[PDB]
Amino acid sequence: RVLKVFHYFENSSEPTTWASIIRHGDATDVRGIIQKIVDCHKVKNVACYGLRLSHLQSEEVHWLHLDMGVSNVREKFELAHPPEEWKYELRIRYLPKGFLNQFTEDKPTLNFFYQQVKNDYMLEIADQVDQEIALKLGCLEIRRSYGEMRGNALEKKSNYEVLEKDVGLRRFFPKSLLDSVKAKTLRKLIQQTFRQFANLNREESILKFFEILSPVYRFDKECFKCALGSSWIISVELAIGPEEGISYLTDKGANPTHLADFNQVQTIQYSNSEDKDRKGMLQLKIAGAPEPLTVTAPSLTIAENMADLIDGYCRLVNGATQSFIIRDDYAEIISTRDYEIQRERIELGRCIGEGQFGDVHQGIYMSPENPAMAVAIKTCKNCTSDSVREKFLQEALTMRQFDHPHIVKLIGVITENPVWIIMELCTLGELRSFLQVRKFSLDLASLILYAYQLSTALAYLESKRFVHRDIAARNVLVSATDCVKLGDFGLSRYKGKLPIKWMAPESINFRRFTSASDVWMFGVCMWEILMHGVKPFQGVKNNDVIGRIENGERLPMPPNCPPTLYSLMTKCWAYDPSRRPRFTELKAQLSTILEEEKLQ
Amino acid sequence: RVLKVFHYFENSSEPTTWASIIRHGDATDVRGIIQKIVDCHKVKNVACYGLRLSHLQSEEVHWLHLDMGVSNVREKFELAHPPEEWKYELRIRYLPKGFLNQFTEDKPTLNFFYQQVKNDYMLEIADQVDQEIALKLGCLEIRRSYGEMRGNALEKKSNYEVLEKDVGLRRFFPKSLLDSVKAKTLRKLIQQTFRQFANLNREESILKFFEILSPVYRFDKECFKCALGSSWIISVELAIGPEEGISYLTDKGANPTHLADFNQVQTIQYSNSEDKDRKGMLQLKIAGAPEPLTVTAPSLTIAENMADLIDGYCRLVNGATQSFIIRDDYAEIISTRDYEIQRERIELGRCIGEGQFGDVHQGIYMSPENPAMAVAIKTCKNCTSDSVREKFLQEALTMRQFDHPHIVKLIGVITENPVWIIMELCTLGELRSFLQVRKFSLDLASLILYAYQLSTALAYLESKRFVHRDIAARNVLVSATDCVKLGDFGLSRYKGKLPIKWMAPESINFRRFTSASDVWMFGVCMWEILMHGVKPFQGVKNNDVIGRIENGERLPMPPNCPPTLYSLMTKCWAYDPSRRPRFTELKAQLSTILEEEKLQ
Repeated sequence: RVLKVFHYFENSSEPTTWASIIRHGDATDVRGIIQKIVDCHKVKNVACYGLRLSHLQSEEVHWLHLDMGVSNVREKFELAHPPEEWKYELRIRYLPKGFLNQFTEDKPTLNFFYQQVKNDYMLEIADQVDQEIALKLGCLEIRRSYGEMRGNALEKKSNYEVLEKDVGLRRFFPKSLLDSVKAKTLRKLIQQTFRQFANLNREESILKFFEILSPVYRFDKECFKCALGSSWIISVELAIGPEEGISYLTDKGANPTHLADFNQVQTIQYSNSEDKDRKGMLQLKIAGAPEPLTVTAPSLTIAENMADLIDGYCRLVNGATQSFIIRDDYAEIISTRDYEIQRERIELGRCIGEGQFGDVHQGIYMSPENPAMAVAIKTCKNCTSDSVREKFLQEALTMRQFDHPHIVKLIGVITENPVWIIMELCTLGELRSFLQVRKFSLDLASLILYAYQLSTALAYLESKRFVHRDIAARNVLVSATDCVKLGDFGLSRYKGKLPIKWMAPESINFRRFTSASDVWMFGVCMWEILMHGVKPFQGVKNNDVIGRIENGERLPMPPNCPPTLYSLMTKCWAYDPSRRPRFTELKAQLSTILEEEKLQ
Repeated sequence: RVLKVFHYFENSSEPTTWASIIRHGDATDVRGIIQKIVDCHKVKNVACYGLRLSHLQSEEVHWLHLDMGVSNVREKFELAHPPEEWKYELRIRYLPKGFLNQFTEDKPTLNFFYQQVKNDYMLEIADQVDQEIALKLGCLEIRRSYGEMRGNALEKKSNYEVLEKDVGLRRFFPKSLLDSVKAKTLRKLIQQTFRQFANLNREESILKFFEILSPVYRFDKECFKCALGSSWIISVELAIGPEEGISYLTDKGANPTHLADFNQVQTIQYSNSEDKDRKGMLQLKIAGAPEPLTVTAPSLTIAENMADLIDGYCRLVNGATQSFIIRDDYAEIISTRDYEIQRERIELGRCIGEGQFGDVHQGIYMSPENPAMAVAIKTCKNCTSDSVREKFLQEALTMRQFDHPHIVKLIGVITENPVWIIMELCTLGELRSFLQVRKFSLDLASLILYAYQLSTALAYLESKRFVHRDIAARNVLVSATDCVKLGDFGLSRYKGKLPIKWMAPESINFRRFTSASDVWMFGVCMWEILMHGVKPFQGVKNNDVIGRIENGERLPMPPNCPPTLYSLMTKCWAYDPSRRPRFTELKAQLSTILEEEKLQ
């Protein structure tokens, strides 16, 4: 049985992309796997790093016990949700007393905990923190990453051009700050802050990083809510760490009133709550008392997590090896999820048209699972107005939640100015001019398949209920001679002109837009595609269009059109907009039509 | 157990890319699987199509018996070679008497056998055939593909522009012809030949296609060699088909002297030869004789194939269902190989430099396994000289036979003028200017890894023994900040100047080129990369270079160089070219060096 886990050993992959695959037997346990993981890099620690499981799209996690079976976990939890909704995480949870000291004598673990909790910082508090503290941490971090760099290194206009045009600091500084300061102001901030820590080293700036995290966050511990009392039971926030032993707060900045110490601990055991409330009990034994301390947490999950907490501090600061929780195996290093998008992995190509929001370009992206994917990049001329920004976001988030082949697929975004788009390229481009140039060359079966694929697509829209209102051949976009993907999906309000010849009477008259007008504009779409690209009513006004529809006048058949094909088109020409049939009907009909076409 | 087979039912995929996956149980047999395959498209035939297995990189095939287990085959043959060296092939082998008639009443099978043996034609005989016959078949084929197209359709300069700039006819006409005729001459050939069959249909031009294959190839049968005689044994070429029954030739164009007919057949059985010769025996029974006809083939393989031959004609033209070879299963439609490269799937991008053979461009390719891969495209200014053409081929075929990640990988070629290249893109480009611009920004660990990857690469060269002679930083080429792939691999002879400062003394003096100079130029490569791109001996002649080496003068260390790093560089600076150590030594050393670097 093989396994994938993200680790926090350094490589050239991204600072949050330190991954490996470990192959282990059923007998292998979380404690056993960590042995391999650490022996990959010669760490001085035997019973320190724990293992955390985690849901990708949620803040729920599960620290896990040692002797458990890997496959037993993978069962017990993947049976709940897919592996795209589970994630192992190798991590510290434990720290000896002067951990700065005990693992300043352990440099790999020094950098390990460093990168780890620095990450957690950038996750939770970077966008919150003071400007000044951010600059402190950031220039100490320059000193970290650049171990042999000069102290006058960043004194140059050239270097500034580097750091802005090449590096960029979404890795390092927060969105909150960087979208709050002038370019030149930010420069001189970084200057003055780079002056002072000009010549430290790793270990030095590392312990300074911890000193600066101290006032703003007590990473020595975690913070859990609970309510204690055998008999009258009393909410507290039992935040436990090596810095105190066992204590609790009655105010924010209080020194928590002390109870006991890890060295005083003797035993652990937990079970479900006394009742059907979704909670669990956790009895303990502390050194030399007749006296059980019993915490109760909002979940048996957290009951087990605090069981692991205490047992692992026992492993940590005592020589304890067995679990205090009274309830040839050998691993060798070998759909719907969160997407992270940076800027560095991008080609800045040539102009590929002139669009609605603005000009558009193509380029590349790189990633570990699949890389070097050249794409279209939908963009805008001006990003000054937040309304256009929001619609520019809205098309993206709209097309996000779909899951389909012949839907055109965004991959994600870079949400700083100039915000860009990752549209997997509509290669041959505008189906209109495409088929205009390819008039005397193409095959009606392929036209039937164009209609078929678009049928299945807009059918899936109705199955998940979105309305486009502006479907057009110029909005149809192409991948190949055997693939045309639905494109655009944008909102624009509110005057003239409008694609009247495409539109339905209800819309043309009083802005009514439903599945009826949807089927009608799909009808004109199928039509014009099947026309070899001939538009409706050449040289005619958009004014008489409504008059001639309400006169019942309809578009003539194409030359050499198939019977069933135009039959379905006329089914879609029900003057009663309500009566025009459904997209599932379009699917089944056009399906059987192409069946008989292939039958010839 | 699932399964993949290429079928010959039509789709929008390429004419030779008609593939499907079938999922079947162990109980499923080749005869049983074909039921699903045909019921996908409503064919009128129950016991007609056979199954052929085939090696990709060889002309060996294996027609297979009905009641055999699919997985039994997949075992019995994949245990011999990988699935990249095996291939199922659903095919006709059988034809009733006036098969043109019996399957002109079966239009799906009409087009099936049509496309099948037309393919085989384009495989074997298209490059051989007469000009005129080729044009005949090709314009009948225009009529085939274009079923509703006009008869005056290709009368236009415009259409000619279409067929040359968009379609192209490697699908349809041979290399031999198309690289034998002027563009305009070929045009008018196609014109005059398109005039005459201007208005047939499928079925008509189909049977004409068969009429034109008749004089040039007897597709009614296959042709096997054997030697017959119970007692004195006599080489013949027993080519059997429904057109004759059983016969044989004594000359090329002879009417083969007849022996027996399929209706006369009674039984089959085969076994190995009488002796250790790699052959097999095949006894038969024919209607109303005391008399065994015993063929002997060069292989038991072909013994079984002719057993299947006869038993399948029995199934064909008789109502026989059981095998005459006397020796809930249900399938549902769901490294190192031959590469086919066309032109249509290509982007024609912008200029991306100015190279040795000629200018160079980037672009895209599309394929079923992986598509839309944007790449570099190495090209040439002039393809007039066949020597430059051969070297342009030689670099390609050179880099073909490797198998490695950090070797730069061609994907293949289009071997008509202008012949092009598919280099998976060296993205960030020239490592020289790259690192020149990124001087004050980069990390020595990444430089160590540059050296490491190049070490492993040229080490693999030595493991498979190729010599480059011209390794340079300008020849080093980049993918990323964590990937640099070996590039170029070209031959150019034979005056000045030369990269003398890179080269070794033996070469500079008398054109000696071995692993010694290899290690030296790798040394200068590592050096200059580690220099932050500083070249050797600025403003110095290439003349005094040899004098100063033979004076023992060496390059100074870099500023802030690591000890072990320059130590290994000086190991490579052994003035005795023989004594400069090996690339496996470079691997192990630089490995442990980066180990200790990550250790810090």
